[PDB]
Formats: sequence, C-alpha cells, structure tokens
Amino acid sequence: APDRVVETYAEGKPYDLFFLDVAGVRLVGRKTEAAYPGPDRDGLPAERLKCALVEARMLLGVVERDQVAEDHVAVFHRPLGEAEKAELFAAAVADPTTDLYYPYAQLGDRVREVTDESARELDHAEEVLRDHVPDRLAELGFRGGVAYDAACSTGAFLQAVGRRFPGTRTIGQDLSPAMVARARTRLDEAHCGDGIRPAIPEASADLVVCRHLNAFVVGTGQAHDLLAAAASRCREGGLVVLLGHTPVLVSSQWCEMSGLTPLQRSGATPSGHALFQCYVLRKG
Amino acid sequence: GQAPDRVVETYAEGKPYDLFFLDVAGVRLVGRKTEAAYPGPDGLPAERLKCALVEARMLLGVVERDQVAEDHVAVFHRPLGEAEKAELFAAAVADPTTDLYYPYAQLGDRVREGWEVTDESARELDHAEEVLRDHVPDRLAELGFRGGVAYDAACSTGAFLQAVGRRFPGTRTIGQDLSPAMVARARTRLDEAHCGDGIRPAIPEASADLVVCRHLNAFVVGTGQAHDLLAAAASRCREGGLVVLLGHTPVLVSSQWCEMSGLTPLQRSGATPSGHALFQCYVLRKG
Ligand SMILES: Nc1ncnc2c1ncn2[C@@H]1O[C@H](CS)[C@@H](O)[C@H]1O
Ligand SMILES: Nc1ncnc2c1ncn2[C@@H]1O[C@H](CS)[C@@H](O)[C@H]1O
Repeated sequence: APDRVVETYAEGKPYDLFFLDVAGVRLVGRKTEAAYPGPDRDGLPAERLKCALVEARMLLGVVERDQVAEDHVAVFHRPLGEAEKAELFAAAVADPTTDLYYPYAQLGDRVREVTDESARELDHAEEVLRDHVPDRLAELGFRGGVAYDAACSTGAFLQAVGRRFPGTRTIGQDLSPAMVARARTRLDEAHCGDGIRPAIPEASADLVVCRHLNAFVVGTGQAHDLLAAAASRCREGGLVVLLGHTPVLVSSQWCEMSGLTPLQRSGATPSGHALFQCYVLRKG
Repeated sequence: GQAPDRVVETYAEGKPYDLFFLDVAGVRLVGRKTEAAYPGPDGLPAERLKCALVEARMLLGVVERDQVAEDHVAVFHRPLGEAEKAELFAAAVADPTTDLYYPYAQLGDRVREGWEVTDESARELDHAEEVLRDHVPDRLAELGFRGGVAYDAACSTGAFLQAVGRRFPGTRTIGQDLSPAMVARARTRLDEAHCGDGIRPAIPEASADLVVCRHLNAFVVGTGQAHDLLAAAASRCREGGLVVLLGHTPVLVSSQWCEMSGLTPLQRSGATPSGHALFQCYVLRKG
C-alpha cells in the first residue's frame, strides 16, 4: 500500500523534495542535513550541513504519483527499505547520467550579505564540488582554453578549474562588487555586472559555469533567461556546467531543447555516500 | 531515445485540468483533452463534446519530467507517433486497472471562477453521462455487486442511479444532492431523494452496499473538500461494499489516496464498447 509525503506552502519546504530517476524508476526523498564533506569516520562523525548533497538515507520510496494542490504538494509513493534505498542509490552513484532534480523548488512562500564569513561559508559548502568538477571535466574531454563563470562568487571554483587545466584563461563575473574584489585575486579577469549582461563576447568561452540558476537566488523565468545568457557565451562544442548549493531551477530536458546535450546530470562523492546536482552539457 | 518536447498550460488563461496522464505498461503518458467523439466513434461523423472521454489522438508523448512553476505547469515528454499512441491506448483499454488522472486539475484560475434547473439543462447532464450510464451497471455486475442499498451522494437528476437500480432489481436506490432542483427530479426516479450537503450524509453510517460519487471533481468542489466528501461518502459504504468515483470533469482524488483510506481499487478507468475512448471510473472495494 502506498504512502504520502506532504510539503505545505505556508511553512513547509517543497524545495526539499528531490526526485531520483534511477533505471527508469523514480524515487522520492526529503533532503535533510547531509554528512559534509564526507561520511562519518570510525571514531570521528562528520558534521551535518544543508547543502547540495543527498544520501540514500534521505530517500523515501518509489514515486507512484503526485498531486500539486492549492496550499501544499503531495507525493504518493511506495516506501523503500533501508537496504533497497542504499542499493538503488548506489546504482545512481554508478551512473552520472542519473537525474537528481527538485520539481517543486519554485513552489511555496519560503522561496518568496557578502562578508568575510559569508564568503567562507559558501566556499566551504562548495568544497565537495570543487573537488569533483575539474577532474570530471578532464574525463569528459575538456582540454582548457577560456573558462567563463557567470556568477563567480569568490572565484575559488573557477580558480580550481584553472589549476586543473594550466593555461586556461579564467574569466569571472559577479553582480556583487565585494565578490569581484575577492575574485580578482584568484582569476585572470573578474567583472562586476549581472549575468544577464555577460561581460565577454558570445561563443568565446570553452567552459561556462552557472551556479546562480538556483532556488533562493533567482526565479524560474530569470533562471531560464540567465541560462540562455551564459550559454550564449559558450562556443559550439564547448561545455556548460550547471550546479549549485541550492536546487537548480532548470531541467536537463529544457537544456536539451536549448541545444545543450547533457553529458552527465549528477555527481557523487569519492566515497559514494552522497549525490549532488552537476549538469555537464555540450553546446551544439 | 527521443529529444524531449514540452507541453505548457498557464494558470491565468490555460487549462491545466486538460492535461491527463495515462499510467499504462509501467510508464506515464501525457495528453491534452480535446473534444471527443461522443457518444461513440464515427460512415457518419459523431458529434464532438468536451467530456470525460479521451482518445488516442489526444496523447502527446512519454512523460520524462514535469515542472510546476509560479504561473504555469510544464510537462517534458518524448512525442509519440500516431500509430504508437493507438498501440499504447489499446493496451490501456485492455486493462481497466490503468490509472487515467489529471494531476494539475486543481491548479489554475479557471477552476476557481441559480435556483432553477430547466428541462433542457437536465437533458444536457444526462447526455454527458450517457457513455457512463451504459457502462457502470454492466461493469458492476462483473465485479461481484449483488445488490442491497445503493447510495448516490450527488445524484443530480437521478438517472444514473436509476440505471443501477434496473440492472439489479430489488436494490433500494437512495439519492442525495445539494441542489433542491436536482432532488425534485431525482425523486421521480429513485426510491428516495434527500436534499443536503453530502458532508452530512442522509443515510446510516456504514450501511450501503454501493456508494457513487460524481461530485469529487474539478469545477464542482475544491481539493480538500473532495477528500472530506470522499471520507463522508465512503463512511456510508459497508465493509466489503463498493465505492464508485467518476465525473464529467477530472476527479480530484487520487487512487493512491483511496488505497490509503482502505478503498482497494478494482478498476480505475473504463472504455467505450468501441474501445475508441477512455474515461475515469474508479471502482473501490471497502475493507
Ligand atoms: N544575476 C546574477 N548575475 C551574476 N551573479 C549573480 C547573480 N545572482 C547572484 N549572483 C552571484 O552568485 C553568487 C552565489 S549566490 C553570489 O556571489 C551572487 O553575487
Ligand atoms: N457538496 C455537495 N454535496 C452533495 N451534492 C453536491 C455537492 N456539490 C455538488 N453537488 C451536486 O453534484 C452534482 C455534480 S454534476 C450536481 O448535481 C450538484 O448539485
């Protein structure tokens, strides 16, 4: 018999309901505090953090049907055992094409600050991801060139990419001038301005990074406009990378309709204990 | 293996309630309801009518993912060929357990926007339910229904419950409807007809052999109201009895919620004898 998971709009968090499309089977989970950056060691337990990471223990069951109503979102599912959760979660870790998405990230009222500690906070929450992406870009054929970060933040991420591919020109852009001030110490080039006004000519970058198309940063319409803005900077055959601390607001299906063929959709921690969103797309 | 497509319905002017899902062969298909060939298929062309009927031509593709946004709902899907739709639609016709539902029926503005019922208006409703009247009584016989007390919580003109009372003679037909103009017409068709909100059922608790609900649907009630009314109507059904959910407009209660409430679905959709059309027809056994 099926079960129902609910997130109300007034005080619930619809953006915490994630879907995992594994092996033609859709699973539903509720994101909680994840073990960050790695799993609990033998004698030292890992710290918890609300971040991009999902783990098997946050899975709920096998999605049968949803019902989006006036004041809440409901997902009907058949519950999964703890061992069944881990095995299906492992199959998603073994397949980076697995989509991890949050279909209700723009529902509810909850979705409706640059300091020295605030820059350190987001840099820490993106660590498990700075460790993953540059190596994974090498395995996907990235050879270097011009790397464009449309919302570079401190610039630590794009700098990590430029370290992995020596000779890559790192060009950052951020809306916050406090962000740009820091990013100029880590990047060859950092511009102050909204991503909707890109600072580089079109089709001039071999890698475009988008970390701002996400819940609590932009709305749905804006995220799709900024996606078309950042991707217009990518040359043909180049790579577009979408990820984020908070749920990405664009689907990989929309990217495919935009001519951005997904090469991978999610990534896992080296231990395999967690999954996160990591869309790597090839512009056609 | 097909690059996706997108079907959109806006809340302000679109019709999200017209997007239907077909859960056939362990996969979800998406379609948009248009005017169906009613009551039967076409060498004379049948009349077209917005009703409970969906046809294979109304399918769009295989659901990949949806995105319920602030001002619209989108469904990403791989489009199906016309021959492919009929093949999958025929497999749904051949399995009345196929769930046909409208998961966005309670979203949008159109579903948010008198004393007299004329003779022609009563004719209008009975005609829209004719395919449904021809099907359920014969289908309820094949599912073990032997008779007793048949309670219709929103009997409307009463013609539907009268059809049931004819397939199973000796059954006491109890009607109820919010509208007093409905009750007056249903009194001429049923053993008794009561005026009142189905949230206050006019029939003893846990005493009916069959409960019919045509009011748990879009444009009739809200979502929370539909669930409260379902609880009230099913509460009149005796253990082991049958509860039937159906509607001219999309049914607002999920089959999964019926199973959570002790109502085991024996079938979820029905098909015209021609097999050309499908419609929602939940038959639930109470435990
Ligand atoms: N529309 C936009 N264009 C460029 N950068 C943006 C942005 N919206 C947010 N950001 C930038 O993205 C970073 C992570 S939230 C943050 O440093 C913010 O300044
Ligand atoms: N809350 C309610 N209780 C009983 N009947 C209701 C109702 N809401 C609508 N109805 C009745 O159901 C029928 C739907 S086509 C219609 O004849 C209306 O009078």
